Amino acid sequence: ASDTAVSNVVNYSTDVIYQIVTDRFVDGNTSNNPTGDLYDPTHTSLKKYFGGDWQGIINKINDGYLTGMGVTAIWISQPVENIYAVLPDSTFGGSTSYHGYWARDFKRTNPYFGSFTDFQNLINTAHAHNIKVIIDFAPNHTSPASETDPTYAENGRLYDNGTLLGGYTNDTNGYFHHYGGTDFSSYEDGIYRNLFDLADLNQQNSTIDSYLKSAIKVWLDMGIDGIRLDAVKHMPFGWQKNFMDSILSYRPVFTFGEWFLGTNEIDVNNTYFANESGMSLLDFRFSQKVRQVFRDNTDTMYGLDSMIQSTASDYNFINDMVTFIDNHDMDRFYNGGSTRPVEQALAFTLTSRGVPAIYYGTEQYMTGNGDPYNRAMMTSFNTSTTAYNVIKKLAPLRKSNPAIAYGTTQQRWINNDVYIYERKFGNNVALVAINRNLSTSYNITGLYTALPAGTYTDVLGGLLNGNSISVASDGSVTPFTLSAGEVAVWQYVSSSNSPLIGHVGPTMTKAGQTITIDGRGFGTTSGQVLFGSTAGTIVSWDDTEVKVKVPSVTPGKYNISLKTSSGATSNTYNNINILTGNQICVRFVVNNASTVYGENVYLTGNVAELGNWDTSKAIGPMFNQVVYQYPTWYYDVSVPAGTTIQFKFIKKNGNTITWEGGSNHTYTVPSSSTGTVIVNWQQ
Ligand SMILES: OC[C@H]1O[C@H](O[C@H]2[C@H](O)[C@@H](O)[C@@H](O[C@H]3[C@H](O)[C@@H](O)[C@@H](O)O[C@@H]3CO)O[C@@H]2CO)[C@H](O)[C@@H](O)[C@@H]1O
Ligand SMILES: [Ca+2]
Ligand SMILES: [Ca+2]
Repeated sequence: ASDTAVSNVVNYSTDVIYQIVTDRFVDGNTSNNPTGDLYDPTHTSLKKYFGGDWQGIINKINDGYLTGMGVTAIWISQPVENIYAVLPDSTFGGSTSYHGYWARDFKRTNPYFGSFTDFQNLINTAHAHNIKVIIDFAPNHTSPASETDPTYAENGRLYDNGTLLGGYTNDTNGYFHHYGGTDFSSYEDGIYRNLFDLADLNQQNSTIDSYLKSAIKVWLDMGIDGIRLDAVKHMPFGWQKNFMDSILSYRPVFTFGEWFLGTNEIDVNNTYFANESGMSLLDFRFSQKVRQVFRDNTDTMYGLDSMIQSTASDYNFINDMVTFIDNHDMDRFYNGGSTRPVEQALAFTLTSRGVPAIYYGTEQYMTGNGDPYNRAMMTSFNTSTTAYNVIKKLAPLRKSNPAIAYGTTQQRWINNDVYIYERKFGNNVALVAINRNLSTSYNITGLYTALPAGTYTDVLGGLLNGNSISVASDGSVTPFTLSAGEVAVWQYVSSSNSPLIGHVGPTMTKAGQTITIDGRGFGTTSGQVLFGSTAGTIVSWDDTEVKVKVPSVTPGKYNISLKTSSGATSNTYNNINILTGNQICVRFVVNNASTVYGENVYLTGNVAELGNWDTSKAIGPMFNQVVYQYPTWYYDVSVPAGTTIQFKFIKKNGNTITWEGGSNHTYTVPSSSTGTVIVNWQQ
């Protein structure tokens, strides 16, 4: 099998995701439509059900709309059962669960979308057409509730395959967080507090932890090829890391979370998450910058490049970052005026690092500022749009040009309006020229490239006013004019490659598991995969793909390297996280840990999951507000189940490290349910 295989659910670098808002796409079956207040046949009441269903998607697949576009994957709304109540709205006079973000039963389907049967047809049909199916998943909450008024909505009631677990009011079981609502003041504030009025789930609760894990297996069993975790910014890192392990242990599938970042916003917690959570993230830094440059004009091409560079240093796995120019939460990219800007944003995105995602209707020039104006019904299905063709032409490149899929990014020419970058993966190359100026042409001189000597034509076929170029023996390019709004794409696909690792998934494993190595020039005869210096067991060997079983090495981060049967050594793919064992979520609590100003408390310990006594990699700074109040600190950490750990807390400020006194604390991590440890600061 090849990395481009639809069966390659662990890699998305060569794919193109098409984000669909189920209800607003296509009503393939009217018989399943809602009745009364819920439904709106007219499609004018933006907060009501329109009738979009899985059958409608199936139709768009079978009819060639999506396929003809070059889309290799689809990301649909949460398939789980939603509340049935019609919330009050002043503007739209009615607010429903049309979006599927108000869960009611994570073990059942949304009757309006279809049945498990209709879901299967979707999965199957999609697969038969070589399209991967991604689903939205929001384990952070249920629905909008009011502790005071159990008469509001459905009180955020949670069901387990029909049987009620509990509501928001009278939550004797402690399934929810009754800490009020978040104001985004702090990281901890937005975790243990309500996201708006949504009933916050207490994943620390054994029942909830188990429920959520089993709930996901239901869908994994349905044949899904990916998951989009909702509000990963509103749940504890520890629990999420532990949740990921359960998924990857059951059946690995590409997973990416939603960590909202504003304009010019950079969050260290966000970076750490993407680097340790065991899941990928939506590239908000990318998305927000692209809009600044191509849409709102609040930054230059210089800002775009710096984003490309800073991004590449922060993220350990940039090839996994899910890019995009807009979404159901943002104002539609197209905001009137010229359509050139969108196309340039699409082309840039399609040829840039990571995994591109396209919001439904982008190719239709759909407009709409703010929710729910940005969630209008599918306008038209015209395949003539310049935007529709852009995707059609560029999408496939991700499969044909490994440089576009896993290659690096390097600037070759840049001014305030012009950006000429180059994607390189060995000998394979891709050169893209963009001129944001819709009225100014530029004379390009002094340009150099890795493109072999010769004459290159535009892959876009002049679609965006692009043309051909000539590269000299010294990689120099003949001076040319970059007309206004021009977009050109030149490439060179090598005929022969050396061992080159482009991708590795998953990035979070355990000894005995199987990882998939994607790249080029591995050979047809089995070679050797090494986790540092320790060789693994080959499960399958191909020129572009290698499946290997993780060796029983010391749990920790490892660097992957390949070795063809001919002795040729590949490049290394670093920071593969090898855990100690099955993860479990344990809450650490330490009392009487008073500190000075600017001093925080951290957790260090016996295992890799605990940093292995490395104070620089200590867990924290620990929390001290919501659940527990200072001087008592706490934190949700993922640890190896059934393991006896030795730990100790420390205080860190910036230039000082105060360890806890006495002997190390000892604890045996549970095997099933979640756990909690409470200790007192040793002097
Ligand atoms: O040869 C010395 C010089 O070479 C390298 O410079 C290259 C730039 O890195 C590259 O950006 C490009 O420069 C263009 C600028 O992007 C643009 O602002 C405008 O000024 O046109 C320039 C083209 O001349 O090309 C040059 C090479 O031609 C290298 O990076 C430098 O450190 C070094 O000084
Ligand atoms: Ca319908
Ligand atoms: Ca939460």
